[PDB]
Amino acid sequence: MRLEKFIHLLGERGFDGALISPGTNLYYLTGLRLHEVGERLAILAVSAEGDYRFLAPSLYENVVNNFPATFWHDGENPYAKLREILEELGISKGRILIEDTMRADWLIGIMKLGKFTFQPLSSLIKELRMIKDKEEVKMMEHASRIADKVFEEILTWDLIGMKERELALKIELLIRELSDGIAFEPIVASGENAANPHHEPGERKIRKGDIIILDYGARWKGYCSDITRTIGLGELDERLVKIYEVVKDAQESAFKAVREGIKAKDVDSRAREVISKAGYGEYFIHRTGHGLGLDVHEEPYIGPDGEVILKNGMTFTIEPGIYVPGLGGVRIEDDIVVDEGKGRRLTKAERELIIL
Amino acid sequence: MRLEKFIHLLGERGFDGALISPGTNLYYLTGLRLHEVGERLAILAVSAEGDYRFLAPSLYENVVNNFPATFWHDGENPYAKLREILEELGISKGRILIEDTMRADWLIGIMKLGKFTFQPLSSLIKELRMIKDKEEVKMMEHASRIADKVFEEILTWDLIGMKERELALKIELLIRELSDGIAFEPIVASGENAANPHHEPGERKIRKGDIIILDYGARWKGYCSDITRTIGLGELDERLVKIYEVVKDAQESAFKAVREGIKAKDVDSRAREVISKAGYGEYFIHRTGHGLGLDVHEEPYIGPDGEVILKNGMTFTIEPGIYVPGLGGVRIEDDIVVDEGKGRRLTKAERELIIL
Ligand SMILES: [Co+2]
Ligand SMILES: [Co+2]
Ligand SMILES: [Co+2]
Ligand SMILES: [Co+2]
Repeated sequence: MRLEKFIHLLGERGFDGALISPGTNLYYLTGLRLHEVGERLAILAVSAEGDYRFLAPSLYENVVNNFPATFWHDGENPYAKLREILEELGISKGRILIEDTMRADWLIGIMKLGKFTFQPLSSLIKELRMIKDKEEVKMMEHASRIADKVFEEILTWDLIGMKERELALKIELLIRELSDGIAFEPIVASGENAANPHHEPGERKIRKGDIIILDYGARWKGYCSDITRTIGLGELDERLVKIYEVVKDAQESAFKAVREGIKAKDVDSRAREVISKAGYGEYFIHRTGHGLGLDVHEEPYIGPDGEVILKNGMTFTIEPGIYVPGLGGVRIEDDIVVDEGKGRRLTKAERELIIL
Repeated sequence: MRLEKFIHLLGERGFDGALISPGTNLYYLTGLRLHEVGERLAILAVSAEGDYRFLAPSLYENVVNNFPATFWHDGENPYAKLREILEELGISKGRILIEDTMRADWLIGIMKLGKFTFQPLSSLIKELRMIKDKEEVKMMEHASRIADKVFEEILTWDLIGMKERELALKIELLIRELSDGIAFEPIVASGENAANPHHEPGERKIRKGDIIILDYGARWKGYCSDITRTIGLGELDERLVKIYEVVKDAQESAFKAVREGIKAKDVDSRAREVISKAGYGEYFIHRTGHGLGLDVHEEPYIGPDGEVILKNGMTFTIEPGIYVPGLGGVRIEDDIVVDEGKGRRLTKAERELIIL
């Protein structure tokens, strides 16, 4: 049904076709999934008329099921074969949508097969992927359920002495155990390192007294979860305990505001104001949230620049944070789904400050 | 030195400039490494005139040290700022090289900043990276020794009943313990799965009478190792025991032929002929090898179509293999450097058939 909706939407927006290399969008529209495609040209070509063909390396004739295809064997010019395909479908010229993540070398090669006008596929597909259907929500529900479970397990561990990279690897192995895989490289940021929202787990040793930001996500049948919890080891510096309660308040506040009809930026503003009123406005160095589904980061964005009007089915995160250089940081993130016109938490893990 | 040789090459070869997104090429040239850049425009613009600038999101500010950079903040149009940069370096039009792995959406945006003709960066940079300098060989040397340590370690584990996926995981973890990380996902193909060169480790349990292909690699300061060894658990089918002797002699032959001044395909022909004369010509479905360095796969390619004239400093693999359906397969792979006009094994793990 999706591929057909996409096709109708293609015409409604004036595009003649689309070229979609493997990845989340391809999967979304067809269920097709190729293992490590790398350099080998693999492309779903779609016409606004209704026809479509998937060009792929002979090596994938098994995974493609019976999806209309045309294979190319090594020694052949994938680009020439694509050109023929573009002709049969009648799109060897015109405005063509291009998968956002496709390799530049493939696009360069595609540029020689005809005279086209290009635009990123996301500019149009986001309209469909932003509103999750019932099954997609169920899948995200389980991914979030697993993220909750992983958190519970982490708390039974003895963190002291562990190095960030080490804790992150344990989290990662657990996620790979409980799910289809990590949604992204887990992030463990301890002590003063928690002050960097984009910290990359390293050699720092976790010690008593350290605040720790735990950020990770699982994947279930392709759908992602993305959670973040901040815990403390022993007694935390008093300045960080105060900060925590503030972020907690901001996150719950932003969540309650979630309603069908409000702009994404208003949700961000609702968490933003709580943090400003407490005097930490300058330390909240990022958007309040981002959407998720087949990817960790997708529409709609929950920042001061989010223009999307929330609607039932949309899924995104709420994770305001406060980062103080030389001291640390705190972030509390939940995956939220707009349901029955109201915000509903997909992740249930403990929100109160936990001191191991 | 590298960047200046690249700039010199840009001019000699006819190009006006290059735009390089994060990845191995950006690293080779500048030592710059950006963790999970995702969708944030990060580009190194380089003019043939010697001028260069690095546009990166403000979050990588400290990681880029003293490199000439212009940073942008979430909420701005980094494409607008790239335009200004192309303006001052004098490359808002002309023949530009594009990082092969750059996202299509970035390229598409770049396309709106001027009239260009593009060509993949690798077509030119491959001329530099193919010739490894002393330190690069040193790094790969450590990477290869770590691949050998891993082999020795594998021989002490009890493999009976262990699933392929499980052994692959252990190899992965040991490699991550001993080095900077895996070069690619370890491969374990047991029994008849050893017949498929592209086999992906599954749930099949390793049992006696099984031959097992072990294919994995390590990373050391960015440089890769890629080794392959085939072992046997208990007593194997006599056919396989001889198929192994052919591969061994074949592998050693191609290694002996490695000399400065010979065409790549000739090293391949050498291993290839030893196998044909033994009668298994049709069960050797791939190139004898490929070059490696910052990436697992790079120039020169050691196959029937290999046109490169081997010179000192080149690093590639010699890994011929025999794959017979319903029976199994065997591959022995070493990483080789052309040193003093002769071939030299970087990987030295035991090549004789070992039975556990
Ligand atoms: Co997170
Ligand atoms: Co997140
Ligand atoms: Co290999
Ligand atoms: Co290998």
